[PDB]
Amino acid sequence: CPATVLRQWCNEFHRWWPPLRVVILHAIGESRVKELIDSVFTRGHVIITTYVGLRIYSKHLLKRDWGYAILDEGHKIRNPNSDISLTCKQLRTPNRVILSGTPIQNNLTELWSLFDFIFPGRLGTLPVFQNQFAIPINVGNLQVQVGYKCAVTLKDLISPYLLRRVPKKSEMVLFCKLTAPQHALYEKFLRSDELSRILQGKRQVLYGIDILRKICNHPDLVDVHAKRRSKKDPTYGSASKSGKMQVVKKLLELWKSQGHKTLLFTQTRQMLDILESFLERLNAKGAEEEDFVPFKFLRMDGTTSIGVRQSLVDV
DNA sequence: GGATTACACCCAAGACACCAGGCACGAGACAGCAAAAAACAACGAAAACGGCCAC
Repeated sequence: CPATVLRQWCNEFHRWWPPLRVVILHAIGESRVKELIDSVFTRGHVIITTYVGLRIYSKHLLKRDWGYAILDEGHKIRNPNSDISLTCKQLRTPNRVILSGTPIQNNLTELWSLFDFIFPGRLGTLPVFQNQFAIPINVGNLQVQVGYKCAVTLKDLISPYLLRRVPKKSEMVLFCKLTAPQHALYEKFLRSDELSRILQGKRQVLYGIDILRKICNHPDLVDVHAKRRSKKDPTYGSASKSGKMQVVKKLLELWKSQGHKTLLFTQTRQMLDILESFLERLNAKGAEEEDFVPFKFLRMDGTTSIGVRQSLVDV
């Protein structure tokens, strides 16, 4: 189980079934873990492990036989060929159960790799799994019917191996335009040597679409002095240059006076600096004048500690 | 019988090819102030964030 539910997983054991003994894979539940191993198979009933902690004591875990196997992680297995398979699929037990309602999110290769852990391959090998129906599903008449049967065969083959069970919502998508300073920086980066250099193969496209998203968030994020002016230059953020501040200012102020607890969502902690300078400036403007209320934001990320979590989640 | 009549035997001029060496090509192989100094372009990038374990 993840490290965010470690105590939780021991808790239901304690409350529902006290007769079941339990031992987490930590300093308690290099010799000390070996005395822990002493009578962890006869006396010990259930062993708990964080899915980072197996490769801390795997020397004396993967060796002996095991019974029932539970893994509460269906998005940290995904596709094959990773440390996942290295420390997981070497377990010695038919009983293999995964607890996750989102196993399929990227591709059917993840499906094959997840089916491998539970069953020894009722479908076939990875080359077999691919050559069977990988391309036909993607491309697809000339595809549908043969593809229809080749897919329903898979559905009947794996269906008795994974269970499936399922106010209102408004999805308004606004299509804003690139500003003129944005279009200039877009064309400048558009016609440059680095893009072709990435395309031919010396680099990866992952570093050329991260920088063209770096300009869409706002112009001032493709600067070389990003860290040098992120939190010590009160002009780094700015407004109306991003092409989205106006549909941010208007949309957030339509709820600020309306009193609607709203969620602002990003992906980068670097753009958090800009949206945080922006909202501090909004706070300054509101506080200087009257008939208003402080914006009162907060930012949470991996920089903070695991202890904080729920607290802010609650506040 | 023995010498004219004929035919064999060889040897000398002859030729073609042989043996080698020249002669020309043929392309490698060069190989081209020294000392001093300054300008002077080009040699030339893994993003970013999280979930951890160990501080």
